[PDB]
Amino acid sequence: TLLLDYGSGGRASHRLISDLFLRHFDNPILGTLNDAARLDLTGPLAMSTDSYTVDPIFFPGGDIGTLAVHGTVNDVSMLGARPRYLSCGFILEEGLDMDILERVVASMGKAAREAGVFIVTGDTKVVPRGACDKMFINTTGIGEILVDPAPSGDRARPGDAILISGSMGDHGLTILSQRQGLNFAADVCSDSASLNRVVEKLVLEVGDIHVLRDPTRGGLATTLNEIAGQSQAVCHVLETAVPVRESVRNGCSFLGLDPLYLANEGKLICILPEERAEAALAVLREGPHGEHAARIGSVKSVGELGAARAGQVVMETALGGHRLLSMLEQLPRIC
Amino acid sequence: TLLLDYGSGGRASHRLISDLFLRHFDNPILGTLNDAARLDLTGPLAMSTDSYTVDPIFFPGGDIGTLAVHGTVNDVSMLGARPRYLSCGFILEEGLDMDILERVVASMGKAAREAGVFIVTGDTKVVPRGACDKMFINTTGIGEILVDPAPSGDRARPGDAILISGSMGDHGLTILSQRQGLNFAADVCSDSASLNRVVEKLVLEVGDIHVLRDPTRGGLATTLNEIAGQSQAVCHVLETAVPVRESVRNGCSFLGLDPLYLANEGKLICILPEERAEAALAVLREGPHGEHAARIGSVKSVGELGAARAGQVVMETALGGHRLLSMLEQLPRIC
Ligand SMILES: Nc1ncnc2c1ncn2[C@@H]1O[C@H](COP(=O)(O)OP(=O)(O)OP(=O)(O)O)[C@@H](O)[C@H]1O
Ligand SMILES: Nc1ncnc2c1ncn2[C@@H]1O[C@H](COP(=O)(O)OP(=O)(O)OP(=O)(O)O)[C@@H](O)[C@H]1O
Ligand SMILES: [Mg+2]
Ligand SMILES: [Mg+2]
Ligand SMILES: [Mg+2]
Ligand SMILES: [Mg+2]
Repeated sequence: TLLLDYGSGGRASHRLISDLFLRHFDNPILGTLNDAARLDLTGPLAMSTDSYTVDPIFFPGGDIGTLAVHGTVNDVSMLGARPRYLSCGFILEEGLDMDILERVVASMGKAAREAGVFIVTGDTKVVPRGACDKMFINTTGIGEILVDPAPSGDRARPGDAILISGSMGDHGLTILSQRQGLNFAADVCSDSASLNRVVEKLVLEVGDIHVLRDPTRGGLATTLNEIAGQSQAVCHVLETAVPVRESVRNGCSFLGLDPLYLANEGKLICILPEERAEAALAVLREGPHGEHAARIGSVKSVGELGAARAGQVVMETALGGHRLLSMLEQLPRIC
Repeated sequence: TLLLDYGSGGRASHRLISDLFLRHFDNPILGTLNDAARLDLTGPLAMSTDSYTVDPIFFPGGDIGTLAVHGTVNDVSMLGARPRYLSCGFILEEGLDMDILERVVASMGKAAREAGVFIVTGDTKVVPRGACDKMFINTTGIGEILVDPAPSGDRARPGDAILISGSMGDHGLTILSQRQGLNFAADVCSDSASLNRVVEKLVLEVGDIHVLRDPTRGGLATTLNEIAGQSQAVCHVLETAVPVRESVRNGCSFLGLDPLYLANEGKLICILPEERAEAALAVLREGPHGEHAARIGSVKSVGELGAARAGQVVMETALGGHRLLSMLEQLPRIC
């Protein structure tokens, strides 16, 4: 149903753009249909881009459209910014079921509305059969930075608490189990969700936020390694304090997966001084998936425990020992 | 050589990002390696996104990297803005020759430097063999609008001159002939080039620019139809005044192609009041490919010639008659 014609730039192209994309994204900035969108924005801005390649396109709790909006809304938010405007670049396979496209577009429209964001400008490329697997989406986000200094990977400092906003491993498990035709529990679905509202309240009401990051590819373990490395410190984490749903733990062990390295799509790590930790945690409890928000550890200077060097992540194990959480070695198209 | 590992988000991923992308894009905004780039920008902004799917990746006069930078720099420029900052989202096929990637990355770095632009933030997804054809790139551009009112597709008005910045059909012909192993002449190559500097001088020194657009997919004929439609006017064009290189004309007729509908990648249309037309043309002559900048026609009100309705494009033919230039019906992955 998606003919090559829709990517040629002619009459059918313009029809798809007006009748589908504009209809769902509905705003007068996009409606302009010019070579660029005109934006009125305040000053220090945050900009992020991500392409989305998730297989399958549809899964419990989300889809590629939901990922395309939430993930980019989230990345902009990690710099302590208020996301305002997104662009979307579709890459589509000739022959694609058109209802797949409309469902994905509908998901994006809905997600953007819920996040208080508009899709202001776009692109649509249709490639011949076989040139791509159904559909990829790139989204780029632009937002207004809310604080100075703003959160940054290099700002974790000794004595900081490390907070998590909810359960680990859910998204990664659900796509990997979907892809093998397995449903472990009703309990197991993607956590794809927008975190801009929790971040705004953290940054403006709690304050002094050092680091925000979303544990997507590589999971909690490789975002903690990134932060430890950028901040030249060591992250100490308590295994029992990292929330992982029983059903996720059980699904992960059945598939030989580690929930600490599986991509999440509706979660953040928040690092900040100890005296603000309790207030931040109170806020995280009210954010998406916040039933399971928790203090999971702390930041320490090199040689403080120790022997762990700058950039290392050490987990105190449930058995009373330790495990070094190093970066991976995999798990394709989980987002 | 491009292993799946480079898309997993682990140690090799971070190595590729630092050792290749950051090396070539070299700037302290990107160097931050955070979830978003921090940008200091003035006020009314222009934002555009485009994905690039050109096949083949390398061709006379450019490549996908050159297209990825120039095309997006150009689109931002069409709103009478100064492009400042780009993002890039790579989608890569497992197994890809790594020197292909480095050559493309090198091209992007070079193009961005020449345009006076920085690549500030990025993404890199690697998909399994067969999930995509080698490589796609999305780029998003952000720029500062230079004038109010700024150029817009809906601002062409009766009496306006229609100017072209150079020859038509070159890019489209070269990729289509490359793809069939044909070299028509040394004269025939992509025109992939950045137009931001010509646009800045047009907007600030000539002034009162009504419309700017780049005749990419669908070519000159379907951007004139877009503008005529958005402006609810009729574009009148003179066939003999539209520049098309002899070698391009000859290559197009040998392949059954129409140079007026073939994508260009280093060209713009400029529409503005008659009394500024000569000054604008003087500027266009000094811009990229400006040897062939020309007045090609004019904008007229409905019923002014006529009988052509709002949105129509009529070409006075070289033989002394007329041809309606309507939108297409194709030519895949020409960009
Ligand atoms: N998937 C989409 N979602 C939202 N808007 C879109 C989408 N695709 C295209 N558009 C909008 O449609 C208009 C035409 O876009 P188009 O991609 O044809 O312009 P262009 O980038 O100048 O041309 P080309 O991609 O052929 O070089 C633009 O205003 C663009 O923002
Ligand atoms: N192709 C690229 N060009 C320039 N910078 C890049 C590129 N790929 C990644 N980066 C940069 O590397 C850093 C890490 O990017 P990454 O994509 O891993 O972060 P993320 O988007 O938060 O995670 P994910 O894509 O796994 O959800 C970011 O600062 C990003 O701007
Ligand atoms: Mg486009
Ligand atoms: Mg992130
Ligand atoms: Mg990314
Ligand atoms: Mg354009």
